[PDB]
Amino acid sequence: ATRIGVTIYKYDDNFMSVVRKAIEQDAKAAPDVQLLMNDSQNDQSKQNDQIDVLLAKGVKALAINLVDPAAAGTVIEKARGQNVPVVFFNKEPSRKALDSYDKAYYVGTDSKESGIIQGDLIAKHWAANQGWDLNKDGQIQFVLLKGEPGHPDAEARTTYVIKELNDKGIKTEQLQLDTAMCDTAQAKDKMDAWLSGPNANKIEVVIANNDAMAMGAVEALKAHNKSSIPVFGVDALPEALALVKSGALAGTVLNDANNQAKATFDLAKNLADGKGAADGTNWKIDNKVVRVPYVGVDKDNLAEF
Ligand SMILES: *CCC(=O)c1ccc2cc(N(C)C)ccc2c1
Ligand SMILES: OC[C@H]1O[C@@H](O)[C@H](O)[C@@H](O)[C@@H]1O
Ligand SMILES: OC[C@H]1O[C@@H](O)[C@H](O)[C@@H](O)[C@@H]1O
Ligand SMILES: OC[C@H]1O[C@@H](O)[C@H](O)[C@@H](O)[C@@H]1O
Ligand SMILES: OC[C@H]1O[C@@H](O)[C@H](O)[C@@H](O)[C@@H]1O
Ligand SMILES: OC[C@H]1O[C@H](O)[C@H](O)[C@@H](O)[C@@H]1O
Ligand SMILES: [Ca+2]
Repeated sequence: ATRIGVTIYKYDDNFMSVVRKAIEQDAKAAPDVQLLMNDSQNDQSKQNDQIDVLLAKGVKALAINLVDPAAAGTVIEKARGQNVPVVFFNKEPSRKALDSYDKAYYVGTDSKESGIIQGDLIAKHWAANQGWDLNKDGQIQFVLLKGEPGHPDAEARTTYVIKELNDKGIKTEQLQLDTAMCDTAQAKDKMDAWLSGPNANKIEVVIANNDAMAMGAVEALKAHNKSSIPVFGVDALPEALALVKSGALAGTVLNDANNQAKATFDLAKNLADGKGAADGTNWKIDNKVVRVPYVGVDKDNLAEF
């Protein structure tokens, strides 16, 4: 049996909960694989100790979802000593870190694509719902719930949703912007604060870097009898799709957990086996990186998910 070690940065991150369950299903389907998977509890020091234990257990490959992307070098040094390949996933290491080890790879996404898709989606629905322009000024007055500062996905999604709207000729006015750390309850608290402050009556659209935060904003809006205010997210979590159906969420963007899990597993198993990382697959590895496309989701294409 081939042991593959996996660390998830935090098991109850909504998106990574989808990913980790999908990786488990891929490993279950492979009778010659034993998956050893750990919750790093959002602490890189815990993750580093977990990696020492996996290496002591003789894993033949590691799939590592970093707590801190800057720790890629620490992880590579541990793996290099045992000649163990590492497939990083979802939290992207630096190019220099990836280039420093011939058996380091990365599976994730092109972060800016999700911001562009989210902006193009907001533009489509704004055009179709001009009653959303509450002050009738032709500009979107928005609030934005940001992910973890410095996370590539949060930074790109925040920058490019606005750039895409503005590039399409839709002026935007930022009424509030703050992190809610990718968390539903923190986002509900932040949105409730904004609905209790002087810009409450001016908010026309809520933009969130992920669905967990969008769902918190949806809850705060319901509590203030403002469910007419549209909310946009990213991930297309199974639970978020239900709100797209009900109209509680105006739109989101599929972050393709099943294919990111599959590519992570396929590459780790090939490397454990001493094969080329993409051998026998159709994964496109570009300079040791696989990026899985995002897809915009709303009521019009909801049935396809
Ligand atoms: C977007 C998810 C993410 O990267 C992230 C990172 C760090 C944290 C930290 C906390 N606390 C210290 C409470 C909460 C959520 C996080 C999400
Ligand atoms: O669901 C898993 C999570 O449970 C929480 O109760 C712990 O505080 C986290 O460290 C852990 O990652
Ligand atoms: O903090 C991220 C996630 O943590 C989980 O424990 C909670 O159930 C989610 O509601 C939350 O979004
Ligand atoms: O100020 C009180 C408010 O705090 C927020 O954190 C909660 O999400 C709301 O439910 C609550 O009404
Ligand atoms: O229905 C959703 C679709 O709407 C289209 O207009 C957008 O261009 C797509 O990105 C999106 O997937
Ligand atoms: O690294 C974890 C993060 O990955 C992606 O950015 C997901 O969109 C987000 O939901 C998740 O919190
Ligand atoms: Ca307006």
